[PDB]
Amino acid sequence: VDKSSAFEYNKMIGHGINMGNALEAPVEGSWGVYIEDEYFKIIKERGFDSVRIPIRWSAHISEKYPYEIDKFFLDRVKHVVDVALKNDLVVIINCHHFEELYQAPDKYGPVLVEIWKQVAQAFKDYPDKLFFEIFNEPAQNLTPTKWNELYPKVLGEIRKTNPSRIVIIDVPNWSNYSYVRELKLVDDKNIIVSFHYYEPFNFTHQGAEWVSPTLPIGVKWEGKDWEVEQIRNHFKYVSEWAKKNNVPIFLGEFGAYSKADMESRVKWTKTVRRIAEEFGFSLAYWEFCAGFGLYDRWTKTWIEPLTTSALGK
Repeated sequence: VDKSSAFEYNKMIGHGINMGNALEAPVEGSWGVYIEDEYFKIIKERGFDSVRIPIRWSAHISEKYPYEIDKFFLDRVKHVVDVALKNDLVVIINCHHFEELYQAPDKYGPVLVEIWKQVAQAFKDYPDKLFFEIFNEPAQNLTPTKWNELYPKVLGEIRKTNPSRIVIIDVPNWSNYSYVRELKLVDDKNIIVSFHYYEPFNFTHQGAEWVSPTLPIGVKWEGKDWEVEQIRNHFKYVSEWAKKNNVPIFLGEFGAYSKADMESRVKWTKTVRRIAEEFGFSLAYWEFCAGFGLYDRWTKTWIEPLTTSALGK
């Protein structure tokens, strides 16, 4: 029973949840969400194993080299992580929503390296229950190629201070399932690869005003043999590649937006969980409250059976 370390750490992610629309906003709360300590207890009591925390480090750094992080902000992230670990959740912190890196990777890649030099340094003595994730959803000008060039440089820096901490490596092109074969891996034993699933996109993002063009509402997802096979076909592809490259998978985001009808969301969400499970992917639902939310902040109650769809109990 010599098992791969990466793979055992990936099992610890289990069924997770994203803490969305909070620290990846310009300023925390400016989008409608502010992380409250109680959130993590609430998440733990419902049965989730882990929480994934989007953080826009790039909005809280110095204009001049080496791009030091505003201490208040780093103190704030340290608080939030402490509170999540206090509640026995495995905790993933990333870099998220670095607009400039998407536009000019050659220039801003070195800012991400720096950012992570400081984050790896501050978190170096944290228990192994805290995982890092270099960057969320490379895309646009941060091509598969540049990502394959950038992420190892950041990895190298993190590894100076955190020699074995799990680092999660996102698939490029928005982490879409089909870009898995474009990711070039490194000889590191403590890495996990992550994709995000939102197909059919015209279903999961119906009515999303932030998509251009914005998509029509009233699009169903009905659990039909042909519908389940689309997803199974997608995942089996990710699984075959992960197996040949000896790497574990974390489905870092999946969710359907609240403008889709509830029945389809409950069905779609359940199916993705189930298929993610069958292929031994860990998973994390997007997101806790807000527009794809499982948890209703007004009533202080989970939304059901959707939450069961996402969690499986």
